[PDB]
Amino acid sequence: GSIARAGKVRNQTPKVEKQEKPKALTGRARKRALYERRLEANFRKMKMN
RNA sequence: UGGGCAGGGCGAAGCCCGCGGAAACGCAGGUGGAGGCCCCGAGCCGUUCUGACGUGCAAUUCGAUGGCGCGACCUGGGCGUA
RNA sequence: CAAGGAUUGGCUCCGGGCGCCGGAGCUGUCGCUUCCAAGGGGAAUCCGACUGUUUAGUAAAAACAUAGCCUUGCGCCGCACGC
RNA sequence: UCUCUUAAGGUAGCCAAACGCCUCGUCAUCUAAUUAGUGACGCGCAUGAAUGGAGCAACGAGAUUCCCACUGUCCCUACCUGC
RNA sequence: AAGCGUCCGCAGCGACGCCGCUUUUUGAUUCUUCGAUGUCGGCUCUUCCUAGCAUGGCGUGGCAGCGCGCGCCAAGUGUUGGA
RNA sequence: ACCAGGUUGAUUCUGCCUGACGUGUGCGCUAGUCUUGGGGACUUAGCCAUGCAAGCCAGCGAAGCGCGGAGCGGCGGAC
RNA sequence: UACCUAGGCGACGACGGGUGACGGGGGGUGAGAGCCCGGAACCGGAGAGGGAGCCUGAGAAACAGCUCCCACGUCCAAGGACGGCAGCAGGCGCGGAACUUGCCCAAUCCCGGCGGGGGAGGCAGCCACAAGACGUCGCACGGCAAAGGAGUGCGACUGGAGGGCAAGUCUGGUGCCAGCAGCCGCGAUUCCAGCUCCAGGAGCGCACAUGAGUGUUGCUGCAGUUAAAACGUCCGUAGUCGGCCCCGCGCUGUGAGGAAACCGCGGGGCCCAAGGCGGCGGGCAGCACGGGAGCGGGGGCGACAGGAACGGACAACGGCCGCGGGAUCCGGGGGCGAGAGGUGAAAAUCGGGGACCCCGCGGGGACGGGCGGAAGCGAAGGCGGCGGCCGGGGACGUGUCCGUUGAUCAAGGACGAAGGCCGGAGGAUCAAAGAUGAUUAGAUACCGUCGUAGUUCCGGCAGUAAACGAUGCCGACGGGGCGAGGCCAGGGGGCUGUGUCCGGGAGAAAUUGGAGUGUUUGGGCUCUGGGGAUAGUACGGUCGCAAGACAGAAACUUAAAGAAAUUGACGGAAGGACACCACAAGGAGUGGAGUGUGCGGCUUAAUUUGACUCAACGCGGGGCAGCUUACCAGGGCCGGAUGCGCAGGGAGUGGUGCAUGGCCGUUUGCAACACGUGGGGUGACCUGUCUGGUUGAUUCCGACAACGCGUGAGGCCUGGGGUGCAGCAGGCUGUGCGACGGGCGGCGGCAAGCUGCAGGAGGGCAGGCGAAAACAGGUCAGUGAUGCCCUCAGAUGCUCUGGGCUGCACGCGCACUACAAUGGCGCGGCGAGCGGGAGUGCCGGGAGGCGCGGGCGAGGCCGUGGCGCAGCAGGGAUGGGGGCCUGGAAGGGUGCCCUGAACGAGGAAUUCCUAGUAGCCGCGGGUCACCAAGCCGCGGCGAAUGAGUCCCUGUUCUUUGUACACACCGCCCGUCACUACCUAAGAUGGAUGUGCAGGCGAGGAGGCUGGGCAGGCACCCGAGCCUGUGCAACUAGAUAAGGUAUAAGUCGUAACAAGGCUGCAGUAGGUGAACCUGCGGCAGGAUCACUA
Ligand SMILES: [Mg+2]
Ligand SMILES: [Mg+2]
Ligand SMILES: [Mg+2]
Ligand SMILES: [Mg+2]
Ligand SMILES: [Mg+2]
Ligand SMILES: [Mg+2]
Ligand SMILES: [Mg+2]
Ligand SMILES: [Mg+2]
Ligand SMILES: [Mg+2]
Ligand SMILES: [Mg+2]
Ligand SMILES: [Mg+2]
Ligand SMILES: [Mg+2]
Ligand SMILES: [Mg+2]
Ligand SMILES: [Mg+2]
Ligand SMILES: [Mg+2]
Ligand SMILES: [Mg+2]
Ligand SMILES: [Mg+2]
Ligand SMILES: [Mg+2]
Ligand SMILES: [Mg+2]
Ligand SMILES: [Mg+2]
Ligand SMILES: [Mg+2]
Ligand SMILES: [Mg+2]
Ligand SMILES: [Mg+2]
Ligand SMILES: [Mg+2]
Ligand SMILES: [Mg+2]
Ligand SMILES: [Mg+2]
Ligand SMILES: [Mg+2]
Ligand SMILES: [Mg+2]
Ligand SMILES: [Mg+2]
Repeated sequence: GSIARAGKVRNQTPKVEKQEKPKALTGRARKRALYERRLEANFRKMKMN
C-alpha cells in the first residue's frame, strides 16, 4: 500500500515555527523600503538575495 | 392421330410523349402484354380433420378443409415394351 | 394484398372523357363486399433453390425430378454444340 | 519449443445443428415459471467442403418457436335444429 | 449403543454390526400365454391400502409463547392451477 | 503592428504544445475606508408554505347616526 | 370553398436536419482585416405548469379572466372545494453558480374626473461580483419618508524563488519514496518547512470559456518536389474568369431621413478619479442628387487566343488482316554409350527401357533479342519483327476560312498497368496456392525441383499503383553553353518538342527555367493539407458478381512525429593502408600428466579483501608460522583530547574509486590534436588538417581557398658497438670524432622517397620521455591526501595470545619438472656476465658448526666409464625414519636413507616469437630472520623461417549508406499473455423528444331549435387519449473484434547497413507472428557511368 507511504512521509516533516514578527511595512512604505536598496547598488546586475 | 381446360390480378421487353441533360443518358405518364408469375372456375388431386363410414354407399367411398388448375398437364383411339 | 388505415346501403341530383367514373345532397334505430362469395397477420429457425413428381389402398416429405455445375467413354454413332 | 507416428493428419467454414454420448452442456434472450425456440460458446462421443461446405432472396398443404388478433381448445358447460 | 447433542448414550439423532418386512423399483428365473391376453404416457372415471400429507383426538420434547421435532389412535373427508 | 520555452550530439526548418495579455463565469485564500454599479440568465420555462403585488371614481346615492358610504353605474386591470 | 390550368422552388444551396438560437441597439478582443459574444438597462417579439377554446372589451385568444383536458399539489364533515411566485421577498430542489419573508410612496412615474393605490419604483440590508478613489471608539451637527452613511465637530495577504520568468546552487527533513511541476523538468537550487528574497498588492491565485498570440484558417495573408497536402488521365455543364479598336448599369462623392443608452471627441476642480451633466460626431451596398472614368448594346479587327482548311513531311499512335522470326517446351526418328540435372555444397529427378549431348522432322502456345538511346509517339495507362487496310495525331508552312467561338472546373461521362473476377477459347514458358529436396536452433521463407490458379486471346466487370516529375491546368515575362527530334529557311536562322551543364533568382536545405518574377505579399480556375497517433479504420451512403472501391470521422490517447543537412559511430558496403594482442613460412609451446602459485566454488569460528574480455586470475612489488593482517575465538589497554553527564574533536585496512586528489593502466605496440587570420555555408560545421605519391609518423613531396603556426612525430636523452686525444691504474673515465641515408645503379621526378651494391665497426640496435581527448578502468587496503555516511567503551580503536589468509568432491589462469639414448648417472679437463664485501683454518658423511678474517664465479661443454629402450640408473610425485638451520614459536628451508605415483608426446582449442632473437641453460638482484618453481636483470649455447600478404583476427583511412547518437550489446515491428479505458459490431431490447396519418373524443363561439337561463341537432375550432409510422437523439446486452495505455513477460527479428533475400506501395494468395510469395510498377537504390 503506497498510501501508507503518503501520510508518514508527510509526518516526516519537522515543524520549525515562525520567528518573532518584525511587522512588515506595507504599501508605498515598502516600495520605498525596497527603493533604498535599489539606490545602494548603482543601476545594474544586482544580487538581490 | 384426335380432344379438353372460367374469370380476374401483377405488368417484362419493345414503343409513344413529356420533363431534365453538353453528352452519355436519367426520371415521369401512357402503351404493350412477357412469365414452368399470382388468386381462382369447370375439372383434377388427396393436406388436414388422424371427420363420416369402418359385416360400409364403397374389397378406399363420402363430407368439410386444402392443393393444383394452358401444363414437365389431362384425355379417347391406334401402336410399341411381357 | 407486406404491415396498417379509411370507405362501401337506399334515394335524388350534378359533372365527365358516359358499358363507366367522380362529386354533392337527402335518408335508416350506425347500417351497407347487409345473402352469397371472399387472404388472418407479424418476428424468426431448420430443410429443399424454384414450378413440378411420388409410395392406386397408413408416408406428398427434407425424398425424387430439375436447371446449373462437374467427371467419364466414344471419330465404326443419331457424328462431339453429338450420343 | 521438443518428440512419436501417417498416404495425408480436418484447411476455409459451420455447430449441443435433422449431425453432441455425457446433456435438460454453459452463457444470454424469451417466460411468473421453458428438458422447448433463438443468439452465442466449441478439445466437435462421431461437423466439414460436388460422399459437396457455407448461404435463405423467392418459393413450400414440409419441420419448429414466439407475438398480435381470434375463438367452446379449455374454465364449464348449457340451449336449439335436422337426421 | 461407539459417538453426537452446552453437562447429558437414548429430547432428537446414531456409527460399526445384526434381524426382519414389502412387492409400489430392477433383476433372477422361464411356470402360464406365440392357431396373438393390443405394447408407453395422458385424458376420463370409480374403488382400495396405510408405511398418516392435511383435517380430529392425544402423548412427548433440548415444549415460555409463536413455531418446530418425535411418537400414538384413526383410512371419514381431502390432496390443486401451470412453464 | 513583439515573442519566449519545448523534437537534435549539435544545426536549419516544418510543426504543434506551452508560457506571456485582455475579457466573464465559478472556486480558493485574504481583507481597512468611501462612492458607484451589479447580482437564481446558463443546470430545473423545476416545485412552491405564508404575506403582498391593480385598483379607482365626481353619475345614483341605501343602511347606519345632514353626515355617511353600500351596491349599481363608470374607468383601468391588454400598461 | 367551388370549378379549372400545371405549375412553384433548387448547387446564386431549395428541401430536410441541427442549434445547451429570442433578435437588435450593442459588448469583448485585436494596429487592422477579422474572430467571438449579446441572459442581462433601451427597443421589438414570445410566454405565464403543458394545451386548446372563449367571454367581456376600443384593444386579450388575457391567464394575480373564464371553460375544459393533461401532468403535479392541497382542503373536506367524503356530499364537494381548490392551487398555479418565468410579479416581490422567502423556502426546497437543482447545480460550479447567484441576496432581506427589511422600510416607504419621499424621489421617478403610472391607473383613477381629486383625497387613493402601486413588492412598478426608490431607500437600506447581503455579497471583494465589478469599476473608482484612499489607509495600515462616543456626543452635538448634518442629511434622510423614516433610519443609516457622506460632511463638520470634539475626545497584509496572495503566489513564487531550475529555465520560460523577477527572485536562494542558505537551513532542517525527505532519498526515484513522498511529492512537485501549464511546457521543459527535479528527486534536492524544483519535494515539505524555516528564513530571506521576488511579483502584484486590499487584493491575489486557480479552473473553464473566448480573443490575441497564429500568415496554425490565411480577403488582406499561408502551405501542397522531399516536412501534412495536386485527385491516374481526358472530356465536361452549372459556377467562376475572360482578346483588341470604336441611354442603361455597376462603382463612387455629397446630402436627406435615421431614438436614447452606448462609443469616439470635447468640455467640465463631483476634494481627485470612475462620474454626473451639457456640446459634437459616427452608424445604413435602402432613398435623392452629382460624377470626366469602367461595363453593356452595335460595328471594325483577326490575338505568338481558339476552331476549321490546306501543303509537303513526320510518327514503337490505335484497330484489324496477312506474312514471318528464332528461342523455351513436348512428341518422334537416328547417332553416341554413362551419366545428366541442379547447387555455396548436395539432395530430390531422369538415366542400358539408351538419358544428357548431336542432327533432322513435327506440334503448340507465348514472345519480338541485337539495333534500342536520358531517341520517337500517345491524354494518361501505354506503345518496338514485316507488309497492307481503316482510323487518328501533333509540330511546321501559308495573304486559306470562321471571328472570340475561350480558360478552368462541382455534377456527370469516357479511358485506365499489374493482380483480380465472370463467360468462352487456349495452355509453351514462368508461376501465387499446394507439394516436395535442402538450409536452419527453428524456416510455414530465402535456394533446388514440381505444380494449380494465373500468365495468353475474345466479350465484359473491376477501377487500383511509388498510376511519380512524389511537382494540377491555362497564361505573361525571364541568362549563357552543349546535345542525337520534327518542320521551315538557306545568313553558327526561325518555330516547336526534348534532355543536359553553368549562373541568376528562389529555398530550411537537398536542390531548382520554375520549386523564378512573394512581406516590394493580388493573372485566372480547380483540388488538397492544418501536430502525432487513432486511421485511410468505423458508421451511414453510392458503386461492384465478389475482392473491394469512392468518400470519410469520432471517443480514448500523445509532446512530439516529421523534413533537409552536419559531425560522429556503425555496416554480414566497396576500395585502401598496416601489425608476429594478425596471418602466412617457421621455431618452441600451452591446454594432457604431477607439482608450485593465483582465481572461483564449496567448506569453515574464520577460510579478510580488491580486481573478472584484451585492460581480473606468480597482480595488489600479496614468497602470510607471530607481526604483516583487514578475518575468527578470546584477554588486556583507552592516543574517550578539549568547553560548562553533555558538547565536540580525534581515531577506524569500516563503507563509497559511481563523491575525490594524486598516481597508474588502457585507447598506444597509436598518429593524432589545435590555434591565429581568411574563405564556403543562414547554420551546425567544412576548408586549413588534401586528389595522388611517400613515411613507423597529419613524415614529407606536391596539387591546392587557403596562409602562417603549435603540440605530438622527429629533433631529443641513456646504454651499446669503432677510434682521436687526454688523465690514471676481469683496467678505469673524461673529451671528442664517426652515419647523414651520404655515395653509386635502377624506379619516381620540382619530387618526397623506395630499392640493390660498394665503402664501413655500424645502414629499421635496446631503452627513455611520450600530444589532445576520453574510461563512471583500478587504487579510500601507500598516505599526517580526503568529502560524506557509519562506529567509538561490551569499540568497527590499539595491543597480546591462538587460529585462519596455506581449509578441498570440483572448475580455471600462469609457470615448474618431465615423459628419457640429441638421454641419465660417475669421475677428469675447460669454464660467463650482471653483480665487484668474503673468504679462510678446524670439526663433520652431508646439511651444518666453530675460530680468525680486505674480499667471489654457473649450468654446461669436452674427454671418459657404467646403464642400455626397459615405466628402466627416465620421471621424482607421495610417504616413513633420522640429522640440522632460522625463529620466541615450524606447516618454512636444508641434508641423509628409504618408499618410486601419474606421465610412453598430450582432445577441442590457444599463446609467444624475425638474430645473438626464439628456445635451451644457469646466475645475480628486489621481496628476505628463514624461504622462488615468481619477478626484474644478466650472460652461456644458439637456431628455424618470411624479407611477405590482408586470407583469419584486429586498428585505421577514403568513398558510400544509415530510421543509430547510451551510438549495432543500437534502433525497432508484430503476434501471444495480464490489467485498464474507449469506440464500432452484436440475438434481444429499453426509454425520450418531435412530426405525420387514423380512431375515440372533453369543452366551446356562432347557427338551427327548444318545458326559450334547461335540453336537443348539424357545422366549426379542438385539447386529451389510443394505434400505426417517419425523423432526431440516448441506452442495456451474452458474445466478439479493434484501438490506446500498462511493469514490460514470452516468441521471434520484418525494417534501419547490400539490416544480412535491396526497400517500398499496389494486387492476389498463404503463414503463429512480424511477414512471405507471385505479377506489374517505383527509386524514396546498393547504378546519375560503356557496339559513344
Ligand atoms: Mg402458376
Ligand atoms: Mg391456389
Ligand atoms: Mg398421384
Ligand atoms: Mg392490408
Ligand atoms: Mg415478410
Ligand atoms: Mg421443394
Ligand atoms: Mg399412400
Ligand atoms: Mg450449385
Ligand atoms: Mg476447424
Ligand atoms: Mg433451452
Ligand atoms: Mg411454449
Ligand atoms: Mg474435396
Ligand atoms: Mg457429411
Ligand atoms: Mg410444390
Ligand atoms: Mg384378441
Ligand atoms: Mg382383452
Ligand atoms: Mg432556446
Ligand atoms: Mg438580448
Ligand atoms: Mg508529403
Ligand atoms: Mg534416341
Ligand atoms: Mg488488366
Ligand atoms: Mg488478368
Ligand atoms: Mg477465365
Ligand atoms: Mg517449374
Ligand atoms: Mg461501410
Ligand atoms: Mg534524414
Ligand atoms: Mg593477531
Ligand atoms: Mg611475488
Ligand atoms: Mg532485407
